[PDB]
Amino acid sequence: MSIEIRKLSIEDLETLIEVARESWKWTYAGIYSEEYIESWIREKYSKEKLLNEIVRSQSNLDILFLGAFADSTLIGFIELKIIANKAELLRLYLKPEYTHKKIGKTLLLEAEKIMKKKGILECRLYVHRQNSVGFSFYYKNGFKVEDTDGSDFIMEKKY
Amino acid sequence: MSIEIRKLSIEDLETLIEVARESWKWTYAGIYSEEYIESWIREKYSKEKLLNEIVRSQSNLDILFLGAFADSTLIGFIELKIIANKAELLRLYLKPEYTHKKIGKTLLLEAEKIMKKKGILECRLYVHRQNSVGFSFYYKNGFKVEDTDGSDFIMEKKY
Ligand SMILES: CC(=O)SCCNC(=O)CCNC(=O)[C@H](O)C(C)(C)COP(=O)(O)OP(=O)(O)OC[C@H]1O[C@@H](n2cnc3c(N)ncnc32)[C@H](O)[C@@H]1OP(=O)(O)O
Ligand SMILES: CC(=O)SCCNC(=O)CCNC(=O)[C@H](O)C(C)(C)COP(=O)(O)OP(=O)(O)OC[C@H]1O[C@@H](n2cnc3c(N)ncnc32)[C@H](O)[C@@H]1OP(=O)(O)O
Ligand SMILES: [Br-]
Ligand SMILES: [Cl-]
Ligand SMILES: [Cl-]
Ligand SMILES: [Cl-]
Ligand code: NI
Repeated sequence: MSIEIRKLSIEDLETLIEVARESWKWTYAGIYSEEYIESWIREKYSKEKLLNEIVRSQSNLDILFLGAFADSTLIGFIELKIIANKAELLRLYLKPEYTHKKIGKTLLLEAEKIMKKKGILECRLYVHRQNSVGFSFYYKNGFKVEDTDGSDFIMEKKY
Repeated sequence: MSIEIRKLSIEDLETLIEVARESWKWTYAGIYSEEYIESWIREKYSKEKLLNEIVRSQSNLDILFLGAFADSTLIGFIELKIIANKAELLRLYLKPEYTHKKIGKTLLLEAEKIMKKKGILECRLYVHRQNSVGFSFYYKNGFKVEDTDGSDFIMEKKY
C-alpha cells in the first residue's frame, strides 16, 4: 500500500463526498443522531459547496486542502486555514478501514511542513469531547487542551 | 452500542461468511493478494463445512463458535477447538469498522469463561507474523510467543 499526499482537485469531488460520508457515520455513531449526520453530509458536503471550496483552495496559499491517496484511491483529507499567521485545523477525516496506520499523522505532517515554511507558530482545532478517536490522536501529536466550547474541546499546539 | 455474545446458529451462516470475507480482505491486504484471500472463502468457509462446525459447537463437542452481535446483527466471531486438555484459538475476526472497541476482548474473555468451566488450562494459537493488528492484540491479552511455524508465530497462554 502506497500513500501519496497532494492538493485536491475537482476530479476528487465525488470520492471526497463518500469518504466524508463514511467517516462521519463511523466517527460520530455514538455522538450525533443519524439525522444530524445525514443533514450535515447533505449540507456541508453537497457537490456545489465542496466544488467552491476545492477551487478556493487552489488559488489561495493560506488554504491547505489535501487528500491522502492509497494506491491512487482518495481515502482521507485535511483542511486548514491560516489567518493572521495562525493555523486552524478545520477538518481531518479518513475512511474507517484506513485509520490506525499513520495516514492521518502523514496528512498532519504534510500540513505542518507547509506551516513551517510559512512561519506559522501555532495551530488550533475544535474536536468533540466524545470523539475519543480524534481527541487521543491529537494529544499523541502534541496538541494540548486549552478550553471548552459547548460540546467541543479547543486544542492548541505551538511550533 | 449494545453488544451481545452467544453461540452461532445455522441461522447465522450467511452473515458469518460476509464478516469472514470482509475481515479477511482487510486483515491480510498487505500480506496476501486479494485473489488468494478470496479463494479461502470458497474452500475453508464453504457453506457445508461451516454448518457442520456450527452444529458441533451447538452440540457442545470439540468446537466452540461464538458470535458478537451489535443490535442483533453479527459483526464478529471466535472459533476454538478443544483437544485433550488444551484449547486452540482457530479464528477471531471482526468487521474492520467494529475493531478497537474491546469487542474482540469480550469474545476472548467469554470463551475463556467457558474454558475455565471445562477445566482447560492452556490455549495456543497461530497468528501470521505480519499481522500486527492480531499479534499486538494477543500480546496485550496475556499470550506469549513460544515458537514459529511457516509464516506464523505460535503463541500460548496459561490458566
Ligand atoms: C478537527 C477535526 O476534524 S476532529 C475530527 C477528527 N477525525 C476523526 O475523528 C475521524 C475518524 N478518525 C480518523 O479519521 C483517524 O483515526 C484520525 C485522522 C483521527 C487519526 O488518523 P490515523 O492515521 O487513524 O491515526 P494514527 O495511525 O496516526 O495514530 C493512531 C492513534 O489514533 C487513534 N486511533 C486511530 N484509529 C483508531 C481506531 N480505529 N480506533 C480507535 N482509535 C484510533 C488512537 O489514539 C491511536 O493511538 P493508539 O495506537 O495508542 O491507539
Ligand atoms: C488465531 C487467529 O485467528 S489470528 C487472527 C487475528 N484477527 C485479526 O487480526 C483480524 C483483524 N482484527 C480484528 O478482528 C480485531 O482487531 C481483533 C479481534 C484482533 C482484536 O479485537 P478488538 O476489539 O479490535 O481489540 P481491543 O479493542 O480489545 O484491543 C485493542 C488493541 O488491539 C489492536 N487493534 C485493534 N484494532 C486495531 C486497528 N483497527 N488497527 C490497529 N490495531 C488494532 C491494537 O493492538 C490495540 O491496542 P492499542 O489500543 O494499544 O492500539
Ligand atoms: Br443530534
Ligand atoms: Cl466537516
Ligand atoms: Cl463530559
Ligand atoms: Cl520475519
Ligand atoms: Ni490503538
